[PDB]
Amino acid sequence: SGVGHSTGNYNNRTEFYYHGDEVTIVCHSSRHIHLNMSESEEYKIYDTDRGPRFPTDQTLQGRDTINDSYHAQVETPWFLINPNSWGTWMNPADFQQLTTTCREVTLEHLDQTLDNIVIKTVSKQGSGAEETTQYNNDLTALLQVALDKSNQLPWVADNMYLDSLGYIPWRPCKLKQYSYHVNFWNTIDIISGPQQNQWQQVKKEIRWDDLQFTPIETTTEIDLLRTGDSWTSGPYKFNTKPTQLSYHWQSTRHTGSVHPTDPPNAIGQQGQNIRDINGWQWGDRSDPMSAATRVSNFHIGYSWPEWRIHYGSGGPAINPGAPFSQAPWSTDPQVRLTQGASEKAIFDYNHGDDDPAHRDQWWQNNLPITGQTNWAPKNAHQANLSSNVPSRQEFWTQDYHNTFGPFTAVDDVGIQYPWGAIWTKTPDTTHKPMMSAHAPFICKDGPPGQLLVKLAPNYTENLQTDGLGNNRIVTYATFWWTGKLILKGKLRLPRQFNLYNLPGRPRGTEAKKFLPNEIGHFELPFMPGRCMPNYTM
Amino acid sequence: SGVGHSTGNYNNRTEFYYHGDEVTIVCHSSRHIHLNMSESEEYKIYDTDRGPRFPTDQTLQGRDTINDSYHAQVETPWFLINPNSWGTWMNPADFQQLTTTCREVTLEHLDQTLDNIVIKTVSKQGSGAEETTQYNNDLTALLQVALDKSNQLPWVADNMYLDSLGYIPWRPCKLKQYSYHVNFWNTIDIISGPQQNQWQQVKKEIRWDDLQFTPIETTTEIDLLRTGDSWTSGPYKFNTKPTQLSYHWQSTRHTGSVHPTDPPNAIGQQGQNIRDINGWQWGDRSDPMSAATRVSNFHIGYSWPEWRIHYGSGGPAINPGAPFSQAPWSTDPQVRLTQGASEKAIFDYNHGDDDPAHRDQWWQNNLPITGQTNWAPKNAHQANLSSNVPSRQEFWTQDYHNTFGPFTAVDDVGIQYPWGAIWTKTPDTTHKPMMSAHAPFICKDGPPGQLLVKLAPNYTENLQTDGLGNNRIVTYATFWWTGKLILKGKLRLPRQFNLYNLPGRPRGTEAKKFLPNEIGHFELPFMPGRCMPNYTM
Amino acid sequence: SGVGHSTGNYNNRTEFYYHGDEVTIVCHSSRHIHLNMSESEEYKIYDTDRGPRFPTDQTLQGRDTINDSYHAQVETPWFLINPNSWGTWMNPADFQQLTTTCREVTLEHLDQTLDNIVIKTVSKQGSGAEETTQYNNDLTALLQVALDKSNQLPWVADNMYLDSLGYIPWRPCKLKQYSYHVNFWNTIDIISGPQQNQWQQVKKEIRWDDLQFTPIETTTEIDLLRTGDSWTSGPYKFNTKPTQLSYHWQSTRHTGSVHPTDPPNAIGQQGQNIRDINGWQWGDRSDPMSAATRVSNFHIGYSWPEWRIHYGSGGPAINPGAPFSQAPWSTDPQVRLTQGASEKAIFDYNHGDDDPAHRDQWWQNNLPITGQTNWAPKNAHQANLSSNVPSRQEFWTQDYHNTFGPFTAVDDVGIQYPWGAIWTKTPDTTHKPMMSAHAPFICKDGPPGQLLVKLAPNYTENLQTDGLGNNRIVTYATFWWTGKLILKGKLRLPRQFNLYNLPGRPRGTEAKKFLPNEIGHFELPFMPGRCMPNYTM
Repeated sequence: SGVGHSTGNYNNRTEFYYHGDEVTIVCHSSRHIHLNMSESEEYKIYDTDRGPRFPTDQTLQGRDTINDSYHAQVETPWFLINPNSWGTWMNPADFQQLTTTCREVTLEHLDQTLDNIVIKTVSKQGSGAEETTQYNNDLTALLQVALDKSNQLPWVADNMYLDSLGYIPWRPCKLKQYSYHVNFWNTIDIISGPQQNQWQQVKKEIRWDDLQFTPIETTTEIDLLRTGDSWTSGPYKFNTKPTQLSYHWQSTRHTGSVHPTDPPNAIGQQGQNIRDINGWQWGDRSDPMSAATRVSNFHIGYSWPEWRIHYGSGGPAINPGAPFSQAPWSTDPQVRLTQGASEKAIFDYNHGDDDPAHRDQWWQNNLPITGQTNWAPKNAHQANLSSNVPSRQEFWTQDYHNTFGPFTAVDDVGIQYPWGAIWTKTPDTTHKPMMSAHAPFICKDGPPGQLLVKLAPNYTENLQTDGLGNNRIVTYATFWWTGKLILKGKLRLPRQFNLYNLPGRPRGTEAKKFLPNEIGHFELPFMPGRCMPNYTM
Repeated sequence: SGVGHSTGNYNNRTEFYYHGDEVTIVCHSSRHIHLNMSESEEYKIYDTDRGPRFPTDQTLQGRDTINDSYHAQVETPWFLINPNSWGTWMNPADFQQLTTTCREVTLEHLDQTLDNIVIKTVSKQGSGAEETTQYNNDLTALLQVALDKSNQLPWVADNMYLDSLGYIPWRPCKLKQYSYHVNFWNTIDIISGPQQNQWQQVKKEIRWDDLQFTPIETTTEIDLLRTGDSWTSGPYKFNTKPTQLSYHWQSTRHTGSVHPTDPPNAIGQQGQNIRDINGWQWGDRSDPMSAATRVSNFHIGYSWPEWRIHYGSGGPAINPGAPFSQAPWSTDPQVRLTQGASEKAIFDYNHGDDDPAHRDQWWQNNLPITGQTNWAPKNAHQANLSSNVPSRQEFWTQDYHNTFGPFTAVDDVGIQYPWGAIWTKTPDTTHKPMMSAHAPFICKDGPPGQLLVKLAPNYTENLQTDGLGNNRIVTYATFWWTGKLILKGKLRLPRQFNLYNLPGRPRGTEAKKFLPNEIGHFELPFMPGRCMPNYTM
Repeated sequence: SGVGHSTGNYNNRTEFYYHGDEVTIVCHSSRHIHLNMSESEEYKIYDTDRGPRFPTDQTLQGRDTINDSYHAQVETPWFLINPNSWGTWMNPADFQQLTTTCREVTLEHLDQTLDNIVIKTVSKQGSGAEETTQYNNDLTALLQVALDKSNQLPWVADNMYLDSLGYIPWRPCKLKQYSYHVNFWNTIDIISGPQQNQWQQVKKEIRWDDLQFTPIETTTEIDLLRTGDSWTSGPYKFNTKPTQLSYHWQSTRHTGSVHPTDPPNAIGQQGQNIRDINGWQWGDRSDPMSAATRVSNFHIGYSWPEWRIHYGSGGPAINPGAPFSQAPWSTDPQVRLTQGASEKAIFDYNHGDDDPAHRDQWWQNNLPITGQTNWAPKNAHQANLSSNVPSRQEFWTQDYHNTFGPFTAVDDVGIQYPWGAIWTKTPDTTHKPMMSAHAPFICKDGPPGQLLVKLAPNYTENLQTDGLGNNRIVTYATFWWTGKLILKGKLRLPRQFNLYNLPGRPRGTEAKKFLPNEIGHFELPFMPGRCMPNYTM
């Protein structure tokens, strides 16, 4: 190109192609990215404060230790571009088209580019209120671009902390610095002290002798780009497995053969369960034949120590448990039952909040997903199962056992449209996780490479080793990210006689939200991604 | 054919073909099926009573809520033919041949037909004790036949409720109507009230806005058959995995290298465990070297909250646990220990009971399967494992934890000959069950399609919309189902020097049972299907 | 075939095929039809009573003369099978699939058959309460089948009077006799008498000298069918034009360039219309430049003498006017404004009512269709249009003029799912109608031929010319109609950023309707067929 030729165009429109039972979705996305000169040109390793609302005393007996943010990390001068959110890609009407017409979807491949690089230096004349800023584009300045296609850098592209390209095509995007954890010990003893009601710090430190420090420079090759230059990543092919776009309402009581019933006679009458019937029960039960004790081949859902806080080497964390809905147990609407492994997105103006300077939030309670719902305290167990009822003993109620086992069938959450991550890195361990607690797609052979960008340091006349920022000219860049990810769906067709409830906005919400304001402010709606019902087995 | 030509024959004999280490079993089965005019020509959706022996009060503190039969369902006018039981296929001597000569077996493919359709209308003349019935075959009447080969209907072909073609070749079979569950909430709180000793209904209702209604007519294509007509399903090919025809007696103490022992000298003496030996223990143990604390690679069996009652969206159900034998713990014969995930078949005259008007029962306690036996209260855990014994603390006994994990190896029940189901539908969920609590074969790609039959309604002169059965002529049909399923076994050969105990009748039983009576009444014997012992590892 | 072979099968399932922007919908439908012996074997010509609720006096000044049912007709012994309703074809979930995924649809071709003919004679023995009916199938009896593929018979297949094959696949259908109007004069003078407030009959008579009588026998060839016989119509190809599956919200004030506006500043402020602007107005207006008087190229909608009663040769009728919504004018919900050329379906158990012995009704007020809404009394006209406002004179308000003209653009109603007709006969006149007030498809070259059926008369031993029904044996038939119509849609894709409101049940309704009952009773929902919004110009 040159100084005066643009190196790319803008395509943010998505494509649907229906042939047979297959549906190809080509999602185009384009962003205008504002980049600033790095705060420091150096890599920094440091630990942090314990975080806000962490206990300084034992008044709460240490139940507040779940508010630990403590950690250690390497501060990279680079910046991360991840398009790892749904909604960086599709608009609300495009995701509605996806989930109405597709029963499941996969990731096919990903492309992305960077072009129309503009680097400006900001100069100031005069002083005081007479100070005048001038923005001069530096035509010979460089932008540094690193993509690790070999996945040799630590992966932090999880959309957690919602650091991702924004969801609204016409607004500018602003990157966050690339940073990763180093080895540290944070171990908190909540059993400490007499009566074992006190919490105590055991070890909180950076672990230096075991630590790993990998810079971007010695790891991946870096492209240096002027104004007339562009960058393409090349094709990336996913290998994942499809995600279900439907939700399952069947429990193990909704599942198999139906208990023999005598039909009702008139419009007010109910069916009657037949008393003497033949079939397979579990224990010695031969007379009750309760549909409850009917033997089945599998079991849908499992119990857990809901809100399991694992106090590990790095600190307390949550061990999630299975997703489901508390709607069958809900009763009072005011009380909010979080126990279905619910999640909550806290988001901002670029990520689909209408208000600048304040953040909005969405608690996904997973209401459509029932039949998987297992509240651990509601369960029980008996010593024996037979024609006799056990006594006060022989019967236990509130336990909180993990009942995951070889016979259980569960679901995952699925796509969570605006704020949910798309793919995920697979942990490199002897036993790889069977499924993911958040991201619908697990990458079997390496996640899409991380695109890291940096402005090359632009130095003044004098260069002093003692100097940091006083030594470089104040600089910023704006450029354009474009990307294309392609999806493969499977055509959804009616499986029932009656009308479906088709995808749409969340229940209590209206449509004046989600539409631009007099100032241009609007939100993106939550789209479940498991949308319409389907049979399990 | 025509009115006066028969459209098929009767083949109920089974074939064994031995070539090399492979053995092909071709099971032929033929049934004479009696069908009646549907009670109603319409689809009905209704819920039921809570069931017999369900509590109307809190006297039992709500431990009787396991007797819940409540549910909701769509009443289809159609009728189900499922040959999904073992024993619809093989007679007792044919299944003995299978389990003596085969170490494992698979399902190969299934064929089935319907032919020799006979439809009669029953007319009555006179009134009172002079009333005379006449049975006239209606040559132009139709039989409706629907097979869903695409598995688009809810699957209820689980042989639970023993609704399946009968086990005795020369007796007539009688179908049950096809029915499936709809979406309903049944949630029972057994923690309710002060002291948390009371039970309460939370939500019991049909869930209408989320409900799915699929008729047979809008789903699958229906064949209309006269007398001279027949129906073949076409070939169905299973893809499953083999089932083990042997039982495993080895626990993790029966498994690996043997503790070093000094042999006995004379006929009364025992071996002595050598005191100072070298090897891998678990904790700091270096001196005891108890075979108990020898490290092993795996563990055989797992604990569970035996008789786990999961109170889910549809109601309470049992979360099974692993099958095993209580025989090592049995002691007193009178007490019946159900905790090995035992099952009980309640069956009737056509399904292998000798007495009409009464039902017999068989409690399968799984006695041969040991080494998998884990009674959860009998276990323990310690804080540390070392050359020292822990104190009163540091040692816990009755826990009921699920100990299934990454190192565990377990079995399933296997074939349960007369009353057990053969195959099963795989639940459509993110995590598919690792194995099945009952049916020995899991269908990876769709279960054999369900054959639904119906008599077309035969109407009188006048047709009134207000009329139901007063509008159609009283009609019934008899026809002949034939089917062929083929099995692939692997030849069993002696692995030991000493004599085996070969398959036969259950222990306490005699042979005057299982043989016809002066009236022709007899039972079919339970055949374990895991019959002879084998080594695990 | 023969007596004992069935001549066809049952396929009621619908198919969707998506390739590119084209979508083929193959609708299969199958009905079980109950036919009775004709009331008379002869053609009858007669006139009727004036009808219920017609005035016998002048108390209402003759405004009740709109309740005239009077007419004359030829009574044919034959019976009509018309599948001319939407909903004879698709179920609610299949029509939802159509209107979500298609922006417009055409009719492609139609096939239909008749098979599995069963003819029974009913005999009675004894007398009194001892009387015994016997139903004997007469194997040599005939069914008469006439299809006029040349459209030489009068066409009465308009689904008006909802005489059409039923909407529920599993219920029996019952035909109505074929009948058509003859030439009669009915002329009512509502101007009669002094003060012109009285109504009077002018001429009410059958017009015999001009009358036309066409039997089925001398017109079309008739097929005679035994039990082992079937009938296929052959292919019929439609030539029609597509119907729009979207509704238009734009009026002529929603349409073109927008009035110049000064945008709002903060969240509560509104835009301000700019005062001095340049553009094309209508009259001498140069200063006001009201968006109202902006010249436009076309005009959307037209006024009418709403509820125009044309007193013609055959009697009073309604001259419809354009369809639109009264929702912008609605205000009070209790008052029901009918003036948008609304329609009302009155239907019964087979046609989608849940209650037998009572009828339900649906008033289609066409609420989504706005921008076409022209209430004639709300309009006005002025003498001159200029910078001056006219006086009390020069301005007229309540007029009721027909404002249809050369510049107007209007819509039609579109598909009305359960009860609406599909196609229509084109009147043979010098000026053919531009569009249709009800049926979405006008047949340019002949409507699908009318299928007329009749049982051949089955006579007793003696045949007397004086005898009518006393001469023929009491007979009825049941048989099976199958048909296939194929549609061509155009793929609907998102035209907007925000979420659509997707097709579903009518607003105030719940889903416990539309789903089967404990007795099996349910309704079919109204599906608009103009479902989602779209831009006009």
